[PDB]
Amino acid sequence: YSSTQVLVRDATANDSRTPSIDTLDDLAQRSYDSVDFFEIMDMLDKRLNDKGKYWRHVAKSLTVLDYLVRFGSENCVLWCRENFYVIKTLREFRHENESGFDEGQIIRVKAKELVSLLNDEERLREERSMNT
Repeated sequence: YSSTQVLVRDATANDSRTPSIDTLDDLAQRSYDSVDFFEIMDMLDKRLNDKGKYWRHVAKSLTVLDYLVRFGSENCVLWCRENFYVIKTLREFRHENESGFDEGQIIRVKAKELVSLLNDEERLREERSMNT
C-alpha cells in the first residue's frame, strides 16, 4: 500500500540497491493513472537532472525510465520524447570518484540504449506490444 511518492523515491534513492522488479512493475502499473504519472515523472525529472556525487539518482532513474517505456503508459514514452534533451545529455554523463574510478560508465551505456530505442519507433512498438 505504499504511496507513489514513497515508491518512486525509494526506487531512485542514493544507495547501491538496484530497483526491484516488484517496484518497477508497480510503477509501471501506476503510470496508467494520470495523478500517479505526474508524481512518478516529477521525481524522475528531478533525479535525472542530478550530477556528480548523486550519480546513483541518475542511474536508477534511468533504469526506471527504461522499464516504463516498455511496460508503462504510452505517456511515459511521450514524456521522454518531450524531454529528450535530458536523456541525450546523459549519453556523456561523467563522474570520476576520488579514487579515479568512472561511475558514469553504466549511465552512458543505458542512456545510449534508451535514446536508440526511442528513435527506433518500430522496435519500441514491438516491445510495447508484448506488455500485459
